[PDB]
Formats: sequence, structure tokens, C-alpha cells
Amino acid sequence: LHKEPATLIKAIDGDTMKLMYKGQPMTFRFLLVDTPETKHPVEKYGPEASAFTKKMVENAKKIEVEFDKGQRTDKYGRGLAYIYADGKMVNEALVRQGLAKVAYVYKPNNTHEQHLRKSEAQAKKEKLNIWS
Ligand SMILES: Cc1cn([C@H]2C[C@H](OP(=O)(O)O)[C@@H](COP(=O)(O)O)O2)c(=O)[nH]c1=O
Ligand SMILES: [Ca+2]
Repeated sequence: LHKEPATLIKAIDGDTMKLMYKGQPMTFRFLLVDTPETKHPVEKYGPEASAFTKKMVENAKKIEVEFDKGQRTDKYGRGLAYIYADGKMVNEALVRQGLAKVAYVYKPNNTHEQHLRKSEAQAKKEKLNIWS
């Protein structure tokens, strides 16, 4: 895998955002996690996950996207990637806080699964947020 540059256009919610990628606006959806819904057609911690993500990416110097080794988009046309804000993976950061659960694990796009699962285990052992 490798990291590629992108530019933040707009934070959407905990696990989805608009980025400029190779000169084109796209929706990206984080691999391997699910944050609570803000706009369910509010779930608890939805607002908190959205705010955490928005702050992390809006404050960043540099945003990067890292595709996994399979599909790079979902059926909605969303980019599927690990997003990094100044070198810190946002997907992992949310899970470490108990603001996302590890979810949507679709092979072959599961390279960081164990990593995320170990963060989730710690967040649950610390009883944070979703696990409180
Ligand atoms: C994270 C992820 C979601 N999805 C699909 C599964 C879910 O489909 P359905 O909409 O049919 O349930 C939806 C969840 O995204 P959201 O969590 O943004 O709604 O996106 C993928 O296909 N690949 C992925 O890697
Ligand atoms: Ca979600």
C-alpha cells in the first residue's frame, strides 16, 4: 500500500468526507469502520464522531489517502481508503476513542483489520464513548 496526497474539500460525518483527489472532487468513505449516523433517514455518539473527524481533518497540514489492495470505490462511487491527517490514520483514531466500530470488513480490503481491531479492544477495555 502507499499514501497519496489529497485535499480536504468538506467534512461530511464521522466516516465520510469530500476530498479533491488527482484534481477531481470525490466522496471518500473510510475503510473498515462505521461511525454512528447523524442524519439517519441522531444515533448516540454520531455528533461526537462527526466532530472528531471534522476537527482532525480540518486542522491537518496534510491529508493523505491510502487505498487497500482491492476495490477502490464502493457501489455508491465513494473512494474506499485509509485517510491520514498529518500521518495519523483517522480510521484508527476514531476506533481508539470508541467513536467507531470496526465494520464492513470486505476482503481483500482488510490490510489494517488487526491493527484496527487492537485499537477497538483497547477502547472497549477503557470503556470509552460507544463502549461506556
Ligand atoms: C465501508 C464500506 C461500505 N460499503 C457499503 C456497505 C453499505 O451498503 P448499504 O448502503 O447497501 O448498506 C454502505 C455503508 O456505508 P455507510 O456506513 O456510509 O452508510 O456502504 C462498501 O460497499 N464497502 C466498504 O468498504
Ligand atoms: Ca456510518
